[PDB]
Order: sequence, then structure tokens, then C-alpha cells
Amino acid sequence: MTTNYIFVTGGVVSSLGKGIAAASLAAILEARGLNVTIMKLDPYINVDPGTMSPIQHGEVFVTEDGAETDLDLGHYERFIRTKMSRRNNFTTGRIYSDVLRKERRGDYLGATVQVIPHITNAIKERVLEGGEGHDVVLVEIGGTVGDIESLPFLEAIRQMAVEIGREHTLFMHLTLVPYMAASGEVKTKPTQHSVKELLSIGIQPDILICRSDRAVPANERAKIALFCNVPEKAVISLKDVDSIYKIPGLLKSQGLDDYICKRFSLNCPEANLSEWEQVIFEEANPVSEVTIGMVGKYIELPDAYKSVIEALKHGGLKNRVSVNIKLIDSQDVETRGVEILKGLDAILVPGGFGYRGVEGMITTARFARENNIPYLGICLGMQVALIDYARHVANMENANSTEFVPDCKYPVVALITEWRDENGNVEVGTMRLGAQQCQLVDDSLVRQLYNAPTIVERHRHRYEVNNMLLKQIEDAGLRVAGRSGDDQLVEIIEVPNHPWFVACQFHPEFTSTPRDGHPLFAGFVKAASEFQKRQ
Amino acid sequence: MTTNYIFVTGGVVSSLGKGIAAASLAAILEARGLNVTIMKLDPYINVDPGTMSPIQHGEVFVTEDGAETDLDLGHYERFIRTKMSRRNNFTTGRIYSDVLRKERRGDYLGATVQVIPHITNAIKERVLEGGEGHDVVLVEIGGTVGDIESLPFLEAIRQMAVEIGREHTLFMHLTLVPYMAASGEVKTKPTQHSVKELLSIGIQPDILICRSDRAVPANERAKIALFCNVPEKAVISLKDVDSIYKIPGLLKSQGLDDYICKRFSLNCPEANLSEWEQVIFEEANPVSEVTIGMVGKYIELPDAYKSVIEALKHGGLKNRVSVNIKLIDSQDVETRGVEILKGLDAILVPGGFGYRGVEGMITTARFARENNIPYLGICLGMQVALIDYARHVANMENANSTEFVPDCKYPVVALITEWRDENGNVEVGTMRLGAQQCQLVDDSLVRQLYNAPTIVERHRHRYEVNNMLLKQIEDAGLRVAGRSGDDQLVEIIEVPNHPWFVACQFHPEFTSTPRDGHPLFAGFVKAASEFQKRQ
Amino acid sequence: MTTNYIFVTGGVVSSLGKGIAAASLAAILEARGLNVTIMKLDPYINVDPGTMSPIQHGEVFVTEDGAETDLDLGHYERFIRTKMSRRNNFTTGRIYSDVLRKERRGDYLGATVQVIPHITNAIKERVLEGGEGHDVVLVEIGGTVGDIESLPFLEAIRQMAVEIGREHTLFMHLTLVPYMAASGEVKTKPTQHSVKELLSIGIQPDILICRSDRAVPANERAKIALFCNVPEKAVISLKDVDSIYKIPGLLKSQGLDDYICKRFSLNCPEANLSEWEQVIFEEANPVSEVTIGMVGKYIELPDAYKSVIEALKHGGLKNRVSVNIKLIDSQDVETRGVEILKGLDAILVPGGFGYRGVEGMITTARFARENNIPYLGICLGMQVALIDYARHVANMENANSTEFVPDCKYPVVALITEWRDENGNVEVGTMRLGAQQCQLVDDSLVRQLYNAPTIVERHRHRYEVNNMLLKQIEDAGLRVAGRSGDDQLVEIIEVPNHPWFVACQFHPEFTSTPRDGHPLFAGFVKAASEFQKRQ
Ligand SMILES: Nc1ccn([C@@H]2O[C@H](COP(=O)(O)OP(=O)(O)OP(=O)(O)O)[C@@H](O)C2(F)F)c(=O)n1
Ligand SMILES: Nc1ccn([C@@H]2O[C@H](COP(=O)(O)OP(=O)(O)OP(=O)(O)O)[C@@H](O)C2(F)F)c(=O)n1
Ligand SMILES: Nc1ccn([C@@H]2O[C@H](COP(=O)(O)OP(=O)(O)OP(=O)(O)O)[C@@H](O)C2(F)F)c(=O)n1
Ligand SMILES: Nc1ncnc2c1ncn2[C@@H]1O[C@H](COP(=O)(O)OP(=O)(O)O)[C@@H](O)[C@H]1O
Ligand SMILES: Nc1ncnc2c1ncn2[C@@H]1O[C@H](COP(=O)(O)OP(=O)(O)O)[C@@H](O)[C@H]1O
Ligand SMILES: Nc1ncnc2c1ncn2[C@@H]1O[C@H](COP(=O)(O)OP(=O)(O)O)[C@@H](O)[C@H]1O
Ligand code: NA
Ligand code: NA
Ligand code: NA
Repeated sequence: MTTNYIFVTGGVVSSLGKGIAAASLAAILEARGLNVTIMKLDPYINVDPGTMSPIQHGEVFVTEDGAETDLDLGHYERFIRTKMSRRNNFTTGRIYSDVLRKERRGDYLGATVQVIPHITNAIKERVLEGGEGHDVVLVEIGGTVGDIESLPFLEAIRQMAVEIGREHTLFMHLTLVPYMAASGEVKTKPTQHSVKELLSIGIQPDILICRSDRAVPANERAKIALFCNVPEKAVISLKDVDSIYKIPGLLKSQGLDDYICKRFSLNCPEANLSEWEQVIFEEANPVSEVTIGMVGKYIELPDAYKSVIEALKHGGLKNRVSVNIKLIDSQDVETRGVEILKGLDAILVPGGFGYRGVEGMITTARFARENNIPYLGICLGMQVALIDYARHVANMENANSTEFVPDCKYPVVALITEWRDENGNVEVGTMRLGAQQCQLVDDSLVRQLYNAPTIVERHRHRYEVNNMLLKQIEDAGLRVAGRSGDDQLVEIIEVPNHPWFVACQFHPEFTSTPRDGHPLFAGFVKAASEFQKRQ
Repeated sequence: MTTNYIFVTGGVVSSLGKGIAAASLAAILEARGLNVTIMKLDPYINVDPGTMSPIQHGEVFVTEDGAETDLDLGHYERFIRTKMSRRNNFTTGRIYSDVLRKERRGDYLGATVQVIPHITNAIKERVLEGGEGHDVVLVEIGGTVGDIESLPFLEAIRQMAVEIGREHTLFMHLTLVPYMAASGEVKTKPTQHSVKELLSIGIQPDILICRSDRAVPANERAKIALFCNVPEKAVISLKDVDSIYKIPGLLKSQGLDDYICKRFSLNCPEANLSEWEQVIFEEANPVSEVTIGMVGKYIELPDAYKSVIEALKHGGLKNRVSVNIKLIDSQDVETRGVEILKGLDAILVPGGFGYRGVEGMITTARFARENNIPYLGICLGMQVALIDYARHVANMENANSTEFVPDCKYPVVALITEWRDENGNVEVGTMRLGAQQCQLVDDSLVRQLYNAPTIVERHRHRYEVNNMLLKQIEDAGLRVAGRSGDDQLVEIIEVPNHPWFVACQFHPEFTSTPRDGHPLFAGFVKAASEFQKRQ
Repeated sequence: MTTNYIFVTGGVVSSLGKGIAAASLAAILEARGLNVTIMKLDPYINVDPGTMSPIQHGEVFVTEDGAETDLDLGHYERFIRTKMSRRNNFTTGRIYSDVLRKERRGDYLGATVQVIPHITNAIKERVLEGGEGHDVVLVEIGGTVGDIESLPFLEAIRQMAVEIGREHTLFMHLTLVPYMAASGEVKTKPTQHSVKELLSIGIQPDILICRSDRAVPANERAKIALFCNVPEKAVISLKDVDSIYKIPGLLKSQGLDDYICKRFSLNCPEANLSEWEQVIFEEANPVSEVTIGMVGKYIELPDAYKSVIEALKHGGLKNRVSVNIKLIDSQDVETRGVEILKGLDAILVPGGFGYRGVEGMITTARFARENNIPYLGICLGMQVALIDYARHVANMENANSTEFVPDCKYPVVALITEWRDENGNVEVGTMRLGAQQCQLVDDSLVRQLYNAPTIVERHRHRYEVNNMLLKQIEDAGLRVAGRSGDDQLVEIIEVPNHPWFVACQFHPEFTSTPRDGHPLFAGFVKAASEFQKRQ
């Protein structure tokens, strides 16, 4: 058949939850047996978010192919089984970089290179590249209709709709319908004005998704329909929900997938949302409760840890354990000591870069190891666990990473090219990104949990365990639970004189889903439940 | 010398409280000794609110000169001591009516009559007529910037700004800065887009008033300033408040009146808000509480009783009593009996037209008279009090108004022209609107409260007390407390053998203010608390 | 003093003559003794027009510093004596290239890189770099207000106006006021709508320049003023003129420079336009007439030869000779023979790249040399003259450039790195751009005309005269009139058995002005006049 496109735009404000709405609609369509994908067009000038700081736009998501992407691709993978790659996310920066490359080396044959057709052509080419082969492609346009930054994306998708044909293309626009407490009604005026803004760029929306802190009533939806040239049945209410896993059900109950399947002439069975109903059921029927402390340096922006927070909740689902996630600043552990780590059933130290707040994480790893509090360390969380054990068990005073203290005597963490021992003796793309096969060691906690000899997890780090100093830490009782590659790089460590102490170099949070959970997070939350019971 | 204008527009949504914001700014400027006025330009086609239904439109406000005006002119008179007239409110309807009549007459000398200049000229003439002679004129533009209905007003004030000069004109634009729960941010984007919309009409705002459920922080105000060509100190936060009487102080604390006085080269002393400080104090520090039942036929829209609800609150301020106003549908009294009138410390029956729910009100007046529950009847509320006393004390079976039962035996309430006795015997402009001098009766409860032989109150009514049946009601012990005119029309009735029972034909709520209160409402709330003690 | 900025935008259509209007205003201000510069912001993605084809956007202008720029910088240098450089022209491509470079190497320190502030900051930095030091800086914004491509430039200059202050910044907007033949009036509606478009982006224009095929009358200018918030005196008529040299006078006669000097508080004497009055006088008072054939490959777009065409007219001014420039396709000379070169008083072969139409130019050079028709060859025009003489006089059959026939026996024109002789023997940044000192040979025609031993002219070429084959062409009677550099590269050749035959490698048209003329073009047109008289 001919691939169909749903272009998803946002009006009035950002932070509408456009990724989650697009992902939720994708989940309904996939549950009708359709081959569906999603792609994110970001109006940022960054060629990719690989440079970007976690405390700016949130977590840097990593795909299998090692692309550094917007955290929305995390939402996409948690809602649909279509695996994301580089071609599901691109920026204005990427588009201009490509056109500039082609221009400087004569591809345009002396032409004036213009926003139209050259920038718009490059956008359309990347949409087609990511989309063609699928039944339905959701194309999420970042930025707000009415702003400068999204205009080339909007002009590009306007052209695509005409070329491909309106039998194969739909415009789905999200707006804010805010509640005015003073008047006790939700307001359609921003929707009315946002639709006129979208039309002024050349796009008639086919479907309006109305974000509000409550259902948009029939009268307000009829008024939006009346002023926006949209059928009343294509005006959809997407209220604030306590669980994003409910959104597929809410959209399906308003016939959104039926409307799309009719417009695209797709003859497919009714969506079976049993898998989402199950996740909701699990969430609403916990048997016990745990408090897990996430001790990191980016807690001021929780979205810095989006996938980790979701992974912990998924750990809860599989154990019927309600997880109270307590975000704790590692700098507060440096200031106020281990007093603030009290009342925790488990401690997670997530990924990060830079020395700021790391000594707090090392102190935190110490506290969890000594007091037998279940511990999961991710990337930096593994480094601080290795440093902790190197210093306080293997008696390597001031043991550190070359990232933090370049000239330290015991660089137990360092770049492969920097590897040295305590006497400064040496051996005879440092950045690891995306899916890597990891060999699990027999009689390791993780080799049981994963229940396989080999696993595939995703990396985003350059600072490795120093193999030259590892043997001394192994003598002192630290277990290597996982390795990878020719250089036998350390992937997982365990402290076996402890009910549950695991730390990995990879980001297991990136392969966790609400439906399939994750062996490591399920095990971590189980251990948290067991600890809570023993108190 | 030269009259200054502040044009006040609204963006994003209506229900911003633009009239209250304008009235609040006018209160600060009046408190600096300036001669200030406010006018409301309504984009509705109704020539005036005279026809409009309370349930749909809200209360019809009446000025001294007997103009039927927008509810907002009530806010104006409650915030400043400048008296409103016909000149302070006009509609699109009034403007097109003016121009159509000039055209049909032949004033335009066979010219093509156009939105510009003819409609815009008619708007500017009415603004100048209302404004000139004042130091500062606040011109509130109804409707939302971006809608069709306000465009002629916006083009008119754009022209006025250029003609009069920008040394004497400012544009003050209200927007919504909504809060997004999921991001914990207030959003400037709607303000950004609304200012571009206002610019697209030809108006650069000078001052932005940011309505939000919370204070708009410095970063958000700075961002608005950056995108809107507005100095940061001219971006004002007008958060949701528990009392509108706080708004003058909140605007003063942000230097709004200083900015305006500087722009207009007005050298005047600092605003003395001591009277508003007293009002805010009184409201926050009630010594006792009362429940007053307002029994009417429009309670489905409380704004139908805007000035009555405010007058009750002001009654509370003067006696240091918190007033819990219970809105009771008079038809529920017809249906479920007088049981729904229990737990009331006082009963108010306000104005209204048409028979629907009136029998419930008559029964309510009976219940209040027989159980010694304090009673204030306003217009219809007086009619039902006379009808009650006529029926159940003066033994006039089925005594009614000709408005409701035209051919009733005892029309104790009827038009002056319709006046007849029980046998059908007669004596050998009916609508009363605006200020009327009323003579009070010596030793009456109202002669006391008002402390004058003559008072001025405002009428909006047609149906009078039938003087041919009055003497019979007087014999049964009803006291006439006030009269007016050559026709000796009954203005106020009292029931002696009652702690507090007053009913008046005029609307005393239209002369009540938070600062000076109202003798009648002060008396009524005083009686309500005295009753509440005796229980 | 503080540098003042005039931001010059275009509305309704492109091809308004915005460069010439900005240049003409600059000429008035310079004639008031002000230090004035102009810069062009082009919304094209090309990093520069160095790649761009002549038959797309017109001639590639070259500044002294060797920057390849928009032809508008040619207008700037012909109207003001402030010499242009790289910093007087930049593109969107250049801006994005710079921001992308900075981003990929961590200058933004993990920030999200955005159109605002990062793209707008980069634009503002380049405006300040090109402007600061001058009294008045004219900033010409390419593209049309209302289009996507100019929005970042427009947002950038909006920010600059607020930051620098409106005491130092003016917005000057050009619009089309088209004539409707059917109704016999010029139309202000496009101006009205274009101004609202500009305002919707956040810019209130201060000055409106109305382009029309006739003066915009007082009534139409008053109507524009009324609807656009612009004083009537700041609405300027810029009609179509027969000579662009008249434009400074037309703008001065409407008080435009007075208005600018008042807004910027610049106390300077009345503009003395004597130099422009002289150019106009010369143009209007020729003594004789000549027809000069320009034989090239880009004649379908005359703007491909903008500076050459102006240089020929300037040649006319200095001789009081009216020059009829006949554009002749060199491919028509290949097809139809030298029949179409009849009735020419002189022949100019301008610059170009690619073999298409070159054999026609060689044939043309032959015709001019043999029939004693005055000849000027520029760059390619010199190559074809050398080829002509090499082939038909020095008996080097099929003598050619390596650009056209790489493997030819006699590459008399070739890259320095390709230099070889007829037997394939060799010697024991190829691109030359911008100002180069050239040594003129004693007893050469050019050493007289330039009347100096050394001259500075501007290059844009890589294909040089082959020194290894030159001596043989010199033996055959060709004179080398000019050389440059260590490699003694041939800059000028002459055929001395001819009244006037000169060809240069440089682009003398780039240093020609209407006021100062050019020694070489003056001499060329003189020779054309002398030839015309001899017939
Ligand atoms: N394009 C338009 C649309 C409407 N209106 C005018 O808009 C007016 C109503 O204004 P409101 O009550 O603020 O708007 P609402 O649409 O009900 O939106 P909300 O859901 O935010 O309350 C009518 O007089 C009108 F006349 F209908 C207008 O003038 N031009
Ligand atoms: N005219 C404009 C203005 C801004 N932006 C772009 O707007 C983007 C930021 O979008 P956000 O975070 O949703 O907007 P905010 O302005 O912070 O407003 P809020 O207070 O509602 O959050 C930048 O990349 C940009 F580039 F700055 C734009 O493209 N065109
Ligand atoms: N913003 C505006 C401006 C004007 N008009 C209306 O525009 C109408 C006149 O239309 P025309 O004759 O085509 O316009 P012109 O301005 O004279 O421009 P041109 O110079 O191109 O002829 C009036 O009825 C109006 F009413 F004045 C309008 O409705 N809204
Ligand atoms: N239905 C919903 N109810 C509550 N929060 C939601 C909902 N959908 C999304 N969110 C949250 O809203 C926030 C904003 O989402 P984001 O992806 O930044 O929006 P946008 O794509 O429009 O910029 C996120 O924290 C997201 O989890
Ligand atoms: N600052 C404020 N805080 C709380 N409520 C407010 C505030 N300002 C106004 N209100 C309330 O909000 C409503 C304003 O609606 P309205 O005056 O009709 O809107 P507009 O002035 O935009 O036409 C009223 O119910 C008023 O009491
Ligand atoms: N006053 C004028 N009269 C006639 N032609 C003019 C005038 N001003 C400019 N032109 C011509 O108009 C054409 C368009 O100029 P151009 O620089 O392309 O405009 P823009 O900068 O708006 O794109 C050029 O050929 C230019 O020489
Ligand atoms: Na409404
Ligand atoms: Na923002
Ligand atoms: Na007209």
C-alpha cells in the first residue's frame, strides 16, 4: 500500500505532551496490527543533543544504532515495538549542516540555495527516509505553531501533504484549553487563534487534540469545531491523567483511531488494548510499597532521569510494588552527610558527567554497601561504586576517575588511552554509543536476572574501568559480573557480601518498557521490597 | 491640561477581569488626587443591555442618569467616586445605530459610508465625549484581540493615539500566563502571540498586565519584555487574589501608577490607599459569621445579582461580620416547601421580571415575616412582601401583580395606568430608570439608617404599589416608610412587630461601595448577626 | 558619538531596488560629511555567492579583501567612498555555518542552541562588527517581509532597536504602490497590508519608501500615513527614474536626510549633491553616440554583467559619448557567424567560466583584431584574445585553455600547477581573489591610460596565461602590458598593430564609479568614438 503520514503539531504552548500523545496514538494503531513508526523533528540548531546538558532539555536518549536523540524517542520505544534509529530524530542543525555540506561541494550546480526549495526538500527527504515502508508514520513537529523556529518544518509538511495527496496525509494539532478558576470554565479562544495561525502558514488541521486539566465538554468541542473547519468528531479531549498508559484507551474511546483508519482507507480490526489495560491494572493493584532514593547531580530537572524514573515504575509493575521515588541531590550528601539517606529501601545512582556532586555519590555508594541497602549504579553510578570499593575496601587512598582528578595515584576509572597503574606504568572513538553485546559471568546476580549468557544494552560513556588496577580490587572481593569486546572492558560489577548490589556501565533504563519491564530493575525493586520487610 | 487616555485591551481569553483591573488602576490614580474616569466599549450588537436577560448577560447596571449599562460600570463606581453616565458605556449596536440614522437622514451628503472613517469617527467622538475634562481616561475595549468583533474599536483607538499624540496615550494589554502542572512552569507563549496579534492590527502595547493563578516571576516577565518591545518594569503581574480590593495595592507595589504618571508627565503625590488597606483589613478580620439566603429566579448565574452580592459583602465589612451568601432557587420553595429556608440568619429577595418562581418568593417573604427572620426585599422583593402581607394579614385572597395575574381581584401591584380596586373602580412613560429623590417617613427604620428627610436611589421598574388598595394594607398594620413624586408612589414598606423587615422599590445595591458601605445593607447584616446570636 | 542604524526592509515584492535606495540615501548622508556604511544581509543558504552561477542572481561582486559578495555591494561602492569588505555582506548560510561550528566544539556549554537567542545573537554580532565606528550604518535586509527566509534577520534587528535605543535606530520599509491602468490610480492597499505584516513580526516602520512607476501623490501618501502610524513627511515617493544617479536628489527633495538627521540628533550641513548633479548633466549632454557590442554567454540575464554595463556608461560620461550597449550571445556567433558583429564601434568580451559559447568569443576576438574594431577583454575576454592570437597569428593550431580542452597540445591558458609546453615538458589556493598590485610595462597603451607604473585591480580567476608557451606568442607580436607577483603572471596583453586592443585578467569594472570613471573604460569608449568617426 501507499505509506500514510500524520503530521503532529502543537499550538498555544509547549509542554503539551505531544510526544506522549503521538506515542499513545501509535500504540492504538499498532494494536490494530498496523506497521507504525514515529519521528521527531526538533527546531534546535544542535546537530544532535550529544553536546546538550542533561539539566537543559532533559535526558539524552540513545537508540540501538548509537544515535543521541531527544528523550521523546524513549516514549516512542515504551509505546510501540518498532525500534528507533538515527532516522526517527533530526534537528534544524542537521538539515542546515547537510544542505551547507552539499552547497560548499557544488551539488546545487551554481543555484541560489533557498529555505524553499532546498531546506524544505532536505526535510521532506528525511521524513520519507524514516517513513516509507510503514502503514502509518507519525511526524511530530517540535516548537509551537506561530514561532519562527518551526516554519521550515511546517512549510515542508504542507508541501508533502499536496504531493503525496490528502488521501494519505492528516494534520493533527494539539492545543491548550486552559481552565479559568475565576469563571469556572475551560477556554477555546487559544485553540481558535492557534488554528488561524496554523492556517496562515497554509495548513488546515484535520484533527484537534485539546489538552486540559479536565475533559473538554461537548459544548466547547462543538465551538472549536464550528470556528476551525474541523468535524466535531475530530475534536478530541486529552485531559491530564495520573498515568500516561491510560492515554491510548482515552483516545480510542473517542474514536480517534477509527477516524484515522477511515481517512486512510485502512481495513484493520478494532484495537486490542489488553496489554495497556494490564499495565494499568498492575499499577492500580500493588501489594506493598517501597521508597527508593535516586541520588544524582541533575535532580533540579527530573526529566534528566526520564527513562530511569519510568524503569523504576516498571520494576514496581512486575513485583506489584508501589515505588516512591525520592530525588536526592548528591551535593546535599557532601554538605549534610548520610543523615538524608535514612528511610530508603534502596538507592539508585544514575549516569552523569563532571566532578560536581560525585564525592556525594561515592559516600552514597559507601552507605548502601556498608548498611546492606539494595544499590543499583548506572554508568557514573558504577564508577562511584568502583571508587568506593577501591578506596574503603582495597585501601587505594584517593582512588578516582581521570575525568575528575586527572593526576590521581589510583585512576580506577580512565579513558583506555590513559590507562596506567599506581607507579605510572602503562600497557604495550573512545566514546561507546548504542547496542553492545555483553558477556555475563556464571554465578553472578545479573547472569541469573537476565537468565542468558549474553545481553544487549546501550552505552553512552568514554570513561572505562582501568584493567591495570582492577585485579587489586578483585583480590579485595569485588566481582566482575559482565565484560564486552576485545579489550575485555568491565560492563557490570557486584559486591557479593550484600543482598543486592549491582552497577553497570550501560543504560538499562533505555531497554525497559512498561509492558516487558526489565530484568535488572525488576530484581532491584524486588530487593527493595525484601529490605523494607526485614525492617 | 491635555486629557490622557489609557486604552485597555484583552488577549488570549476573555474573563480576565479587565474591568476590575481598569477600575483598580483608576482607584490608584484617584488616590494620587487625579480626576479620572473609565468607559466600557462593548462589541455586542444590542443597542444597550435594556433587553438582555439576567440569566445570559448578568445584572443590568443603572447609572444616576438612568442609563441601562454593562455590569462593569458597577465595578467602576465601587472603585472610584467619579459618577458613571450613558457616556461611560456604548456598544457596536449604538455606534451602527448612530451612523445608520445620520446616513438615512443625509448627514454624509451622498458619501459612501465606510467602517473607516465613518464607524471609527463615531467611536472616537463617543470616547472624546466621555473622556475630555479628565486628567486620565481608562477606555476598556471589550472582546479579545484576534477576534472580528473588536476590530473597529481597535482601529479607532489606534487612530486616536496618533491624532492626540503618544505623549497623552498609552496601550495597556491584559493577557493570560497559564500554569502547566506537568512542567510546573507558567507560560509566556500566549502573551508573545497575543502582542503580535495586537501589533498586526497596528497597536504596540506600552504596558502588559499578566493575569495568572500565581505571580509571574522575573525571568518570565523579562522574557515577555524581550519579545514584546515592552520595558521589563512595564510588564505587571496581576495574580488571582481572594479579594479584588487587594488589586490597587498589588499594582501600586509594582510601580504601575508611577510608570503612567511619568509617561503622562503628571506630578502628583504618592497614592494614599489607606481606605483600601482598611477594606482589606475589615474583610480578613470578621468577629462573627451569618448565613443570608438570597431567594431569586436567576441564581443559575450569580452575576445576575453582582451588585447585590457585593452590597451584602460591604454590609459585612461595616459590622465586621463574614456573610455566607446561600443562593436559593425560588422555584425550589414552590416544589419542596419552606424547609430549604431553615438555617438562614436573614433572607434577601432581589429584583426580577416574569411570574416564574414568584410564588416561591411570596412564600419566602411569608416565612421571613412569620418566623421573625430579617428580610430585605428589592423591587420584586418588595412586590412579594406587599403581596404576602395583602394575602395573609389584610385577608386579600390571591392578591397579586397585574404583571403575573392581569385580571386578579386585588392588583396590589400594577402599572399607574392599570390602578383599580377589588370592584374594578378606577381614579377620575411607565418605566422608572435612574436617580429619584425619595422622601422618608419620620420614626421609620429607614429614616434612622439614612439620617435624612430625602435620599437619592436608582430605579429600574414599571409595576408600582396600587395606591387604591394601599390604605386597606396600611389598616392591617403595614407601614409606608418612603414615597416619591406627585403620584406619591410607595418606595419603601416596613413590617413593625419584626426585628428588621424592609423592602424598597429602588436598587440600593447600585449605591453600595466597599469604602462607604450602604445604610440599608449595613442595617440588614447587623440584624442578621443579632438574629444569629438569639438562636 | 553612538553609531546610528537604519534597518532597510522590503514589502509586497522583491526587485524594488532596495540596494540602490539604501546606496542613494547613503550618498546624501556622505554629502553631509557623515561617516556612513551599508551592509547586505542575504537570506540565501549559500555561505557566499562564490559557488553561485552568474545566470541565477547576477554578477558575483569582489571586494578589495577578496570577498565574493552580492552585486548590491557594487551599487554601494558606486554611491559612497567607504570601501566594502567581507563584513558588509553575509548570508543565513554564513550565520548557521558559524553557530554550527561553535556548537560542535562546545562554545555553548551544553545549552540548547536556538534561533533565539543563538542565531539572532550571531546576526547582531555581525551587524555591530560591520557598523560600529560609523555615524550611520544602513542595514539592508534581503527577502520580503512576510516570507519565512528573512524572519531571523527581522527578529535580530527588532532586538537591536530595543537594546541600542530608538534614539539611535530607524526602520525604513520599501513597498510597491502599483498603478492599475483600468482604474487610473496607484494602490496603497499592498503598503497597508505589508506594514501590518512587518508589525506582526514586532517592527513599527518609521519611514515608508513607496516604489511606483510614477510619483505617489499627496492623497495616497496621507492615506498610507493614516493606516501605518507613520508621519506624512516620513512617507517618501521613489518613482521609476531613467537614471539611478537622480535618486539621491529625489530623496533629498522630500527631506528624507533631514528627517534621519533630526531623529539621530546629527547636526551636519545641507547635502551638497554637486557631484551627482554633474554625473546627471554629463549623461544628459553627450556630443556623439557609439554602439558597443558586449559578446558573452550570460546575456539572457543582463545583471550577470551589472558592473561592466555601468563601467561602459561611466566610460561614456567621461567622453560625453552616449553608449548604446548591444548584448550579443557568443553562441549566435558560432551559429550565424560574424554577420551579427556588424555595425559595432567596439566589442567587449566579459568574464565567464565553462566552454559553452567560448569559440564564439575567440571568433569575436579574431573579428575585432582583423577588422581593427576597438576590443576590451576581461578575464575570459583576455583568454579568448590570447587563444585567438596563439591560433591565427602564432600558428598554434587548436590552442586552448585546460578549463575547456584539458589535453590540448597548446594550453596557452592553464592552472599554474598544470603549466606544460607543446611536447608535455614542465617547470622545476590557485584562485586569485581581490586587490592585487599589477606592474604596467613602459610604452604600453594601459601604462599611459592608468598614468602610473603600478595599479591595484581585483581578480576572480584560477586559469592563468601559460608562461611556458607565452614567449612564442610574444615572438608572433603579442605585447605583455602588465604582470604581477613572484610567478610574473600575465595581467594585461595588447595587440599593438590595432588602434585599441586591450585585455586584462582582473575585473576593472569593480573599481569604476560614475563620479571617478575608470582609465581603461574611458580609453575604450574614446577609441569607440574615434572608430565611429572614421566610418
Ligand atoms: N473569530 C471570532 C470568533 C468569535 N468572535 C466573538 O467572540 C465573542 C465571544 O467571546 P468569548 O466568550 O471570549 O469567546 P468564545 O468563542 O466563547 O471562547 P471561550 O471558549 O474562550 O470562552 C462573540 O461575541 C463573537 F462575536 F463570536 C469574534 O468576534 N471573532
Ligand atoms: N518568535 C519566536 C519566539 C521564540 N521562538 C523559539 O521558542 C523556543 C522556546 O520555546 P518555548 O520554550 O515553548 O517558549 P518560551 O518563549 O520560553 O515561552 P514559555 O514561557 O511559554 O515557555 C526557542 O527555541 C526559540 F527559538 F526562541 C521562536 O522560534 N520564535
Ligand atoms: N484596515 C482597513 C483599511 C481600510 N478598510 C476599508 O477599505 C475600504 C476602501 O477600500 P479600497 O478603496 O480598496 O482601499 P484604500 O484604502 O483606498 O486603498 P487603495 O489605495 O489601494 O485604493 C474602506 O471602505 C474601508 F472601510 F476603510 C478596512 O476595512 N480595513
Ligand atoms: N496526559 C498527560 N497528563 C499529564 N502529564 C502529561 C500528559 N502528557 C504528557 N504529560 C507531561 O507533560 C510534560 C510535557 O511534555 P513534552 O514532551 O515536553 O511536551 P511537548 O512535546 O509539547 O514539548 C512531560 O512531563 C509529560 O510527561
Ligand atoms: N485578580 C483577580 N483574582 C481573582 N478573581 C478575579 C480577579 N480579577 C477578576 N476576577 C474575577 O474574574 C471574573 C472576571 O470576569 P470579567 O470581568 O467578565 O472579565 P473581563 O474583564 O475580561 O471582561 C469575575 O468573576 C471577577 O470577580
Ligand atoms: N528608481 C529605480 N528606477 C528604475 N529601476 C530601478 C530603480 N531602483 C532600482 N531599479 C532596478 O530595479 C531592479 C531590482 O533591484 P534589486 O536590487 O533586485 O531589488 P531588491 O533589492 O528589492 O531585490 C534592478 O535592475 C535595479 O537596477
Ligand atoms: Na465564551
Ligand atoms: Na519555555
Ligand atoms: Na481606494
